[PDB]
Amino acid sequence: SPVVVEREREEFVGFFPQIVRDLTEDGIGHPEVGDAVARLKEVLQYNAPGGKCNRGLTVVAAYRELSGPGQKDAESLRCALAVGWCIELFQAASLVADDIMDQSLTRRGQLCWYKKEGVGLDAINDSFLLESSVYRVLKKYCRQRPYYVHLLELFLQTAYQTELGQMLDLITAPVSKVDLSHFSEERYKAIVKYKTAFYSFYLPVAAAMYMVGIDSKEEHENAKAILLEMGEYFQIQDDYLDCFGDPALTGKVGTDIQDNKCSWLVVQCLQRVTPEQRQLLEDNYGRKEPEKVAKVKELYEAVGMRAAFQQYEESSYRRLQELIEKHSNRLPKEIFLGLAQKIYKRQK
Amino acid sequence: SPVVVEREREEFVGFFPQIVRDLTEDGIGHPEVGDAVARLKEVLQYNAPGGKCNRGLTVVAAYRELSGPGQKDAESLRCALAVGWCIELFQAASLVADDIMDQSLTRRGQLCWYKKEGVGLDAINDSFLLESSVYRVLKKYCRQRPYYVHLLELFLQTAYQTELGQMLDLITAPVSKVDLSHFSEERYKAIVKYKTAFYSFYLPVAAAMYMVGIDSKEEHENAKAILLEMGEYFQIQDDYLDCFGDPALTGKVGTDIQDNKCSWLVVQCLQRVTPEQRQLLEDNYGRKEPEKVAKVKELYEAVGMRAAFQQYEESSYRRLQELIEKHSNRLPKEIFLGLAQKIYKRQK
Ligand SMILES: CC(C)=CCC/C(C)=C/CC/C(C)=C/COP(=O)(O)OP(=O)(O)O
Ligand SMILES: CC(C)=CCC/C(C)=C/CC/C(C)=C/COP(=O)(O)OP(=O)(O)O
Ligand SMILES: [Mg+2]
Ligand SMILES: [Mg+2]
Repeated sequence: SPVVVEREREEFVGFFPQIVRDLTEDGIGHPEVGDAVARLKEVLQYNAPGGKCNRGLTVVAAYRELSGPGQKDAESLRCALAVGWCIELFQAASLVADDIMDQSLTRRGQLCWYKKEGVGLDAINDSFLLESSVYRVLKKYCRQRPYYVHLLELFLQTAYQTELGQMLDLITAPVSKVDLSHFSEERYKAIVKYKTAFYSFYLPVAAAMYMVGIDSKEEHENAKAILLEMGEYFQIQDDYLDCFGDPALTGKVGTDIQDNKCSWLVVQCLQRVTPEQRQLLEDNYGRKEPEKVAKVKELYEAVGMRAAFQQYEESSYRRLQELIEKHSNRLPKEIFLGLAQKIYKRQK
Repeated sequence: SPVVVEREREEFVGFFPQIVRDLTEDGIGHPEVGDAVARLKEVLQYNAPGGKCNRGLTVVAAYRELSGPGQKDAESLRCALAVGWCIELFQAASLVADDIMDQSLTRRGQLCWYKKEGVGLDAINDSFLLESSVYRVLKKYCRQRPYYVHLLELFLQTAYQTELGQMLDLITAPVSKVDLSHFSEERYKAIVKYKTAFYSFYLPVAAAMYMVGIDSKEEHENAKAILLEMGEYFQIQDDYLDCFGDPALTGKVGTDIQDNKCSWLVVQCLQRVTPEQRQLLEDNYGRKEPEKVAKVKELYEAVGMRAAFQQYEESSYRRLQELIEKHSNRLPKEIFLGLAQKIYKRQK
């Protein structure tokens, strides 16, 4: 709704300070670690809040769709919130990290934490502590709940798989030999599956599943099934709406290619190509010069992107629905729909 | 003994490959993450093995002293081993990290992992995955044991506190204002308590305690009591044997001061000092120039270090014993002795 969802949207946001107090109130003052926990705070305040929170919100949306009238107590609802910021923290850590390794300058509207003078490389540790923050919250809010371990285990599992995906990227994207060789569809989409899909779609719906009880192994499998497509499309999509479309564009409007970024666009490009363009774009890609950058677009355009994007997004919402009605016996479809209704939209 | 201990010393070492197989055998081949897990291996092989392992060994020593004839099965002994490498991994992660932030060149005899061309900043992620490796092993070997959570929780707790200590260092030691201001005893020793003491002395004996059952809160407290002194002295000591003594010196023989390293030596120095030396050493410290470096020694010498070192190490082994016989009702003293018998030795 253009009503309830926004409210939840605000409950969650109203919850920060709390987690923030949670995280350090006691720390601020320890005649030993005091300085430390006080930095922690700002590392926390500068970094975590700032996205749309839609990841974290997701948990709360699902727990809502999943619990029963017994399990709607204030007390339950809080955790649902807690376990939410936990995903919102997980991602901070990560993206604080990514920033350093990618030597970026800007994030979510402001300057990278590593960039703040005084800070620099120390961010490596600040990242590590954001990571901790996550298991410091779950411990506080869930430690006495049948699903504690299931949660400890989920988060911990997911960081590994994501750490792998990231780790994949790094290798795949390097300007030593720049290369458009090892930009394989199968590779791209493995980068996708692992660096964003798990922590972005699975971890929260799944975390909702364990808190109401559904700890069935092949029920998690029936989730992973559906959601991973959605995480794939979603990223593919986020890939198009970066160069191929603009009107009212949210997230961050502007663009890349300057960054040798492995992106559906290119991948697609590189196989509707011939030795002529193949060098055209393999030449002026990954480089930030208005002719080039603005020129590689041309080639994409020269090959016809919004087509495959179309025969893409056309195929998915199809594939998706099916996947639901083969994977949705035991879990309210309202869930995968909700995600749908706010994830599949596109721009020509 | 100049016998059994070395054998354990070798059982443990013989255990690596295994953990190594554990960690990746299945991974090496996944037609998605394969490249990733294959790098993982070498990140693993280059980094983890190489110390003396005395940290990890400690666990096994304690479990041995602690279990009963029922709990000496091969199967139990293995975990004891497993949970050992887990500390050996925890520290890799860490020190891979420290290397980058400190811009060092060399480690445990070889060149830093970040330094290997091709690698560089990617190490930030390699560190993160070494971290994971730790919860990937405990899950494999303990997941079905009453103390699983107690262990998950111990490791996780300890990284936080250590991450804080590290985080303390960073702040305390910076050459913007270089400073010998915020080199406070109380600060130093807080850096000690938190960046090395917990993961070096508490985490393994404690982990031994939870695996035999002693999960008594004020029994952990009776451990933390004793061991933390030992971790303090131990580091203080490691501090003296770096500049003040040399014959047959183990770990790494050579030295520092080049590194504005906060070290008992200095701290001590800086309060048996006057405005004259105070600038002498506050001048030529943290700097690598044979006059200086070799000159600040002089001042230490000019103030008389091996004295306090003496009235130090003299006071401790005292304080220590007491702490044992006030903290050792429920836990075999043979344990804190063993650590003693191989931690307190000194060099004039
Ligand atoms: C759990 C954990 C702490 C893992 C450590 C490894 C790490 C730094 C992973 C990055 C995850 C991620 C979403 C990166 C951003 O992608 P991107 O390269 O596309 O950069 P972008 O957001 O600027 O587009
Ligand atoms: C658990 C975890 C992954 C924490 C991340 C934070 C981090 C990098 C901590 C460093 C711990 C440590 C023993 C550093 C070495 O000390 P040192 O500066 O004295 O350097 P040195 O060994 O060369 O003497
Ligand atoms: Mg980046
Ligand atoms: Mg270092």
